[PDB]
Amino acid sequence: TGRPEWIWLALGTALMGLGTLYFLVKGMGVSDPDAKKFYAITTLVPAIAFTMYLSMLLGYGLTMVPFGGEQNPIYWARYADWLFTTPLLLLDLALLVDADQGTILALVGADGIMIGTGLVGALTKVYSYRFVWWAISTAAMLYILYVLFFGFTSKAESMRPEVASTFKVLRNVTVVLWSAYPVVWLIGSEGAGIVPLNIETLLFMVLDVSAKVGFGLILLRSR
Amino acid sequence: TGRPEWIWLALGTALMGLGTLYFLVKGMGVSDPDAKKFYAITTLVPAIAFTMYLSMLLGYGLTMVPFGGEQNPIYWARYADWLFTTPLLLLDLALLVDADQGTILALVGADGIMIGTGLVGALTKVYSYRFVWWAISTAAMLYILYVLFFGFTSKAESMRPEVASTFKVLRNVTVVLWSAYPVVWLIGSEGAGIVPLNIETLLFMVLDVSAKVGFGLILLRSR
Amino acid sequence: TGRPEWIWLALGTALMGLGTLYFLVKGMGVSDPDAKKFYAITTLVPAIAFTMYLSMLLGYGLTMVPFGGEQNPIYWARYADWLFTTPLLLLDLALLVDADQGTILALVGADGIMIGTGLVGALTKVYSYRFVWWAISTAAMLYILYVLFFGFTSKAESMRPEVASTFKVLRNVTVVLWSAYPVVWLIGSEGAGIVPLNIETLLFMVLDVSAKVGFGLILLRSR
Ligand SMILES: *C\C=C(C)/C=C/C=C(C)/C=C/C1=C(C)CCCC1(C)C
Ligand SMILES: *C\C=C(C)/C=C/C=C(C)/C=C/C1=C(C)CCCC1(C)C
Ligand SMILES: *C\C=C(C)/C=C/C=C(C)/C=C/C1=C(C)CCCC1(C)C
Repeated sequence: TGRPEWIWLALGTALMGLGTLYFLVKGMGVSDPDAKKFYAITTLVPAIAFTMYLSMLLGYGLTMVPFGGEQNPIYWARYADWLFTTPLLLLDLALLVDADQGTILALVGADGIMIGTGLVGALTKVYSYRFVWWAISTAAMLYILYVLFFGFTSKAESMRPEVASTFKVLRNVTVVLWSAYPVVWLIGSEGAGIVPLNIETLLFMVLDVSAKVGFGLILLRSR
Repeated sequence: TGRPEWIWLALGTALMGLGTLYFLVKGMGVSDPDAKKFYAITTLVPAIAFTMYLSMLLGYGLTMVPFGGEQNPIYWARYADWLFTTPLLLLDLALLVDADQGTILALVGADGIMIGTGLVGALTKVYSYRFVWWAISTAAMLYILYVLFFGFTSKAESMRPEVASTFKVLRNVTVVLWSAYPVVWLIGSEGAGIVPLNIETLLFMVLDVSAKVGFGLILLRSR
Repeated sequence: TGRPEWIWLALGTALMGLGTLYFLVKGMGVSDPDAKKFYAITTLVPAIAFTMYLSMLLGYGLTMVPFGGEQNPIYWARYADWLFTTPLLLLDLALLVDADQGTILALVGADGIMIGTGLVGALTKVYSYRFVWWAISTAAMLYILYVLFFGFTSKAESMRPEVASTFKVLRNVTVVLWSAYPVVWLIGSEGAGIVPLNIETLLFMVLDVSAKVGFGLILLRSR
């Protein structure tokens, strides 16, 4: 209880836990091979996120990266959580639109480079290079959202306004969800430094819960 | 030859090596696409295990984790071996019972969290938190064995006592094999500390050889 | 600009970048599910390689491994690049010859052990053990080239001299490409030490560009 952001990591850990159990209880009784997959993926996302947030809460997923003449603490576990949960989420969207394996491998591969370079930008001691990796990381994000924005609209083509409105909203939500992360990274203590550490943890905690748990609800509430 | 457990790591490395060659020689001459898979998986398990045990034998896979006011050495390579070989083993069992991709992804994902959290519990400097990760790690193990225990019995249903007895034994063996690991971790120098380090290495060495090599024999001795 | 090999890492980074864009621009307009895969794999190889070479260029992928009584710098990012790009390349060759999943899993699994043990040999402080891991790493390479040499010739069997000559050349090129790496490692500052560091970076830079970018051209120039 020495860090001023322990409350957020606690709420995050708890929310990730409750979300996991909900998906676990509701996931029992499914024998359809295709429905079981959507329940296995959406349930592992918060399961991984819960364990990652417990490490930060216990201070295990925190390190000191001396950049800018200061010992700015960097929660490396956050990127680990995104590394294992962002591809799983892309799989729920891929199977939804029924994209070919080529489209999937490109999205996953681009996601790894996005998170990969993103972590380097956070572990760099030179302040100028930190944003270099940020530019490449973000560039990989645009590609993911580009294919998603294109792959989603093509699924709701033809003529079905009632059903077409469903895929159009899920598309927009995804674009704004992924886009919020690089913005919080730029203004937080890991980029520019306008937002202090405690408020930074709050922003990412809201985005993770909204994605790992929140988005998992809207996705599995579809037939 | 300064550590009192170098003999066990030596025997382990040797046994993993002999097991690999046996599977490699016996694996030649297989053209059946489905039979080649069972030979590729069962052969990589000891191949990985052999390299992991050579690192501990040479002192490369050993670190000092100061917990409990002592510099207890922790063989991190052990978890690395389990991390890459436990999912492969689950694949031999999955293809055997012919489980759907949903069941497989849930088992693999739960296995990563099991080994993942398990390693954190071994790299924690706070004695109280070490067992917290142990509880979560074990909880992930129960899920794997739950689905296995359920998925295996369903394969030997209908009426075939002669063939049904085969799947019932492999099931029991797997339950007792995976269950032994968390017990050795709890009593060893990484948990409570009732068993010294040298005896701990012996227990895990017997379990690994029995699994990576021993279990690989019984599995490939089936038509 | 303090290291005498910054020029090579710069050229490498630039070449990896140009190669990526070329594959990215030329990869647009492909709707064939099978053709998109070959474009997704061949494009991620240089994309990963570009990011890995930018880390070494910026000094992020470099560490000091005290072996032989000297602080020999070891570019660990090189192995990371090979770790994520060598399996992707094997996939382009697998889908080309249309190998069964068993053959693929064995090649990929053997490739991980090859790069895995290879990195240990480069991070070992004992000069004698460095070559031990080199022997195992190379041994895993021979297996990959053995299956490749066997799997490639079988694709050009029957009677088609015009088309058969195509697969026979790609085979030979691959054998000589993979074989060059362990040779440069043995003579460089990471093994024997006959070749200085700056010349070592040049050799690997030529081999990586030839593989990640160069070989990617010849592979995608086939119908
Ligand atoms: C937790 C769930 C999701 C979908 C998280 C997504 C996060 C990102 C796309 C973050 C990307 C980053 C960028 C673009 C640049 C700085 C490093 C980040 C990882 C924050
Ligand atoms: C080597 C082959 C197998 C099947 C090994 C399995 C090992 C485990 C399931 C170990 C699990 C652990 C638990 C439950 C808690 C402490 C950390 C361990 C990894 C030892
Ligand atoms: C970058 C593209 C390719 C195909 C690179 C391949 C590299 C190897 C097969 C290197 C193998 C090694 C060996 C055999 C021994 C020392 C460690 C190395 C990784 C250099």
